[PDB]
Amino acid sequence: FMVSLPRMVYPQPKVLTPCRKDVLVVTPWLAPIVWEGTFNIDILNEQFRLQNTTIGLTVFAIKKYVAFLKLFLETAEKHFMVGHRVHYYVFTDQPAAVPRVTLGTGRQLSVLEVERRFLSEVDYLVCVDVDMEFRDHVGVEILTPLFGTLHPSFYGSSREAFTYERRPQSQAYIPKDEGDFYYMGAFFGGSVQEVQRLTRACHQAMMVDQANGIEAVWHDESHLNKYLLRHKPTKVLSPEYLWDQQLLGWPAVLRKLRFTAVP
Ligand SMILES: O=c1ccn([C@@H]2O[C@H](COP(=O)(O)OP(=O)(O)O)[C@@H](O)[C@H]2O)c(=O)[nH]1
Ligand SMILES: CO[C@@H]1O[C@H](CO)[C@@H](O[C@@H]2O[C@H](CO)[C@H](O)[C@H](O)[C@H]2O)[C@H](O)[C@H]1O
Ligand SMILES: [Cl-]
Ligand SMILES: [Hg+2]
Ligand SMILES: [Hg+2]
Ligand SMILES: [Hg+2]
Ligand SMILES: [Hg+2]
Ligand SMILES: [Hg+2]
Ligand SMILES: [Mn+2]
Repeated sequence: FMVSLPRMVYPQPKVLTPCRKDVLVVTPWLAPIVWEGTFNIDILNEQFRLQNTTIGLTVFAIKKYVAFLKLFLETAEKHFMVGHRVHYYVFTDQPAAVPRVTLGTGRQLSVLEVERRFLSEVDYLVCVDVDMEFRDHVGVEILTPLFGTLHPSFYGSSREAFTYERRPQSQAYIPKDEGDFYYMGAFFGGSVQEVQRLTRACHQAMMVDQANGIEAVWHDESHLNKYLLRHKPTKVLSPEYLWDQQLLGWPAVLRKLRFTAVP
């Protein structure tokens, strides 16, 4: 049961005026491709707040990667799901090394030293790399049952150029005539149920490869791509959500650089 939205005043959408004329904003299976200009964040914030949505953000920080936590968490506080309930889950081998970052109200952080817990604590799970920083808004526009993010190095490439696992002996195998996009393993998510299904499928597939004495060319990312090929994501995030300005600059097609690699 979803409550009704309140009266809102905003620009009327124009049926005969395309959102963006420079990029694809919807996939062939009718999943929105999230680019700046395609969404009214006020409407989306209302929809998700009315459901008291809680987003879990998971990050792994092992060995020297614990050094990336301060900037990651501090910038997430400024740009990630602001206004909504957020639960950070930091998986680390050095609990005492996690920085003391000040959090806004309605936001919490749990340290797990290295789950049915996720199902009862959050509505959506967002899984990202820790050696990153938020530079702009990353909000509820990304929430959906299952989403993948376009790899910044292949968004304009042909499927034949995609670095999928090409060996038939691997469970992550994808032939040259298949593939929608090349998703980067550094940023994916969805409902807890869908994320756990994906993680479970990949874990089992990797065990099979290991038993067959083979390791996918790009490990977890290769399996993620195989999964998303066979289970189409309900939303795809544009490269605005996974960029590297030092290596790729700032092209016009990107109106905002939201989540980037740390040099
Ligand atoms: O020694 C390591 C190596 C990797 N990671 C985690 O694994 C992620 C992905 O691997 P990495 O970032 O090192 O390579 P990349 O994703 O940039 O190709 C890192 O962001 C961390 O979240 C970690 O915690 N400790
Ligand atoms: C310009 O060539 C591209 O350079 C990128 C940055 O080194 C490479 O990024 C890697 O891409 C891999 C998959 O092909 C993995 O995603 C890996 O984690 C990335 O660092 C890119 O491969 C290469 O084509
Ligand atoms: Cl992750
Ligand atoms: Hg638009
Ligand atoms: Hg996760
Ligand atoms: Hg994760
Ligand atoms: Hg998989
Ligand atoms: Hg995966
Ligand atoms: Mn990384």
